[PDB]
Amino acid sequence: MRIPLVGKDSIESKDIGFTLIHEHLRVFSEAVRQQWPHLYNEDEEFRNAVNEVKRAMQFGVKTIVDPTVMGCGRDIRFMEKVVKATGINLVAGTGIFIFIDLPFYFLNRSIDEIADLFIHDIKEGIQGTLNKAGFVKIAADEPGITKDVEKVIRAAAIANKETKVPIITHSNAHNNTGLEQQRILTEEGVDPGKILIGHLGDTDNIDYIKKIADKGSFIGLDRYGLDLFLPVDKRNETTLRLIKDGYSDKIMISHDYCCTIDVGTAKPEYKPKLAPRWSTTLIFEDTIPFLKRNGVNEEVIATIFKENPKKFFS
Amino acid sequence: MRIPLVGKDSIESKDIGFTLIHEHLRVFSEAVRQQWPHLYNEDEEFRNAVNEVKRAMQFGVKTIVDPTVMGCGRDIRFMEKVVKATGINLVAGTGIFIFIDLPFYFLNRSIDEIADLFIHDIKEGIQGTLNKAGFVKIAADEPGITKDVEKVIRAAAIANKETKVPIITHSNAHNNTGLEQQRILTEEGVDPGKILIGHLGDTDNIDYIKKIADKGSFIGLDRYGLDLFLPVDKRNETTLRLIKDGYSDKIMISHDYCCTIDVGTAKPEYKPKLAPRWSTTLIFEDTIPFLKRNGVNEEVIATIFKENPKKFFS
Ligand SMILES: [Co+2]
Ligand SMILES: [Co+2]
Ligand SMILES: [Fe+3]
Ligand SMILES: [Fe+3]
Repeated sequence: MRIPLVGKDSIESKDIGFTLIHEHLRVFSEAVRQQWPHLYNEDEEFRNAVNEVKRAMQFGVKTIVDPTVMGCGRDIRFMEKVVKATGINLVAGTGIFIFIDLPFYFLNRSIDEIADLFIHDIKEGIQGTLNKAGFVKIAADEPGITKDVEKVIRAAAIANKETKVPIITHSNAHNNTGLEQQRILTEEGVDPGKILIGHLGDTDNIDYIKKIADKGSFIGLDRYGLDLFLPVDKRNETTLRLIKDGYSDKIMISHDYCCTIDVGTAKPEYKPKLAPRWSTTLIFEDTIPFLKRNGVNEEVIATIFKENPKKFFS
Repeated sequence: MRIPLVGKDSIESKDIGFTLIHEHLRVFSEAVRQQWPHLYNEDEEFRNAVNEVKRAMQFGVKTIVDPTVMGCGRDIRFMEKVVKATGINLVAGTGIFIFIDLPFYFLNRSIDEIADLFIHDIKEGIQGTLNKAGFVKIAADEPGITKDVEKVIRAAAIANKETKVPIITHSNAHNNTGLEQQRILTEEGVDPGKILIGHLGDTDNIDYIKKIADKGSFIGLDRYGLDLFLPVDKRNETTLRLIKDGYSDKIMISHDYCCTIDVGTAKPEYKPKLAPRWSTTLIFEDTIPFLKRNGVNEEVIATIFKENPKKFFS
């Protein structure tokens, strides 16, 4: 019994089953929600997330990994409410989601102070609860590896060395931050097989994607349906190409869907053009039927959505 | 009764009395307190706040203006507990305190949606209470007038137009950021006499200070006791030189004291050499006696601590 579950007992990795490795029940800015509660609706958010999870379960999904952490509104109590309503296996995480600078709390604070916050969440529990974190989540985007972004990466390595949970990342697919996160994490002694470099499905540069996978880490083909980053047809033929070239040992697939997100870019006005078919079940409606009538047999699908998450968490 | 107060009925500006224009009951990072509650202690914070305010009332302070807003952990229920335990007149505000970028919630959101939040706090109330904001707080520091900093400035100008509350600023004394804020706000139509340009007391360069005051705005000599910005001795010389030259009608004086502050810079082991005598009552022991034994009579003292707060809030 290694992997902690929100609102359930920890399970052994052989029981994870068909997993969606990267999906968000709810996303918000902590400071904004605290200071202006009138902009949010708890009841509409709960019922949206319940409705999305149940439909993914009708397609056979057993476990959702939810990498919502500090900076994006991680609420451990909301999550265990959604678990009770649906019965999904739900893995929560710890970490810090920043692109530039840490919050003011962290001025004059060591990398060890930050890693201790991740270890508290893993070993004791999240937000005063006994639900424990099952991975660490870190991020870098267009601003590159800044000094505080580097501090967070090095803090994740300390927490993994001490607890053995794996690491999921957010990177920008067109600026090498994915390769850099992998380089810093492995220089500091993390097993590359415990790193999922994220948002690599945002590019059709097969060479860049393959260079990360050849250094031993999982590649996140994890934003199916966010057309503004890359359209579905283009992601599909990249997934096909990687599978034909033999890379199914490192492929993980998901949607990065947010059953609610408070960001202004994700208004319903903009949905028709930026992300029309985006949801937690799009891969069942499109990608997997696309792969199979393109010669990919069901043993490969099992590897990607079951065997690979099992190894990540083993 | 144009000034609203926390936990009390509003008062006419002529009844504000002896005022400390810039002090903080509590400062923390919204995301950190939300994600790691084990780092904070609500009972100790409450007690530290009650004791400092009681001490300021001992010396005759009637009114405290607390410019804690989003980004610095404003909590109106906490402020109203302190009020009921002490009897102080406490003015809370609205605003956004950032140095670089806004939280992700604001991406693809206009200046008008930002002004709308300030106005909600002024006209309807704060955090779901009927305590209303009496001014708008904005900040800029070392990174200068960035894109998102400029947005918040203009948003504060629009809230001023609709509601007439004044504007307090945080600036860096060696950046010209204080001069930029005054230029931008006055270009969008704000009465220069409703603007307090903050943290000018951190410098001894009197030509820059007189520059902002000459163009009609109050000047904040508001960090008495934070020696790392400037020792008390130099602050007294600058304050006297300004009064001796007729700028008493523009001077406001305070400490920027934080009864509790969570940033690592302010941890207690740093206090002996960063801010030894920092408190809400340092000016009663040092600064006010200094001024009186150098030719400043009680009418000028009353101008700075009673007449100027009154005119600012009129
Ligand atoms: Co991401
Ligand atoms: Co300030
Ligand atoms: Fe995500
Ligand atoms: Fe302040």
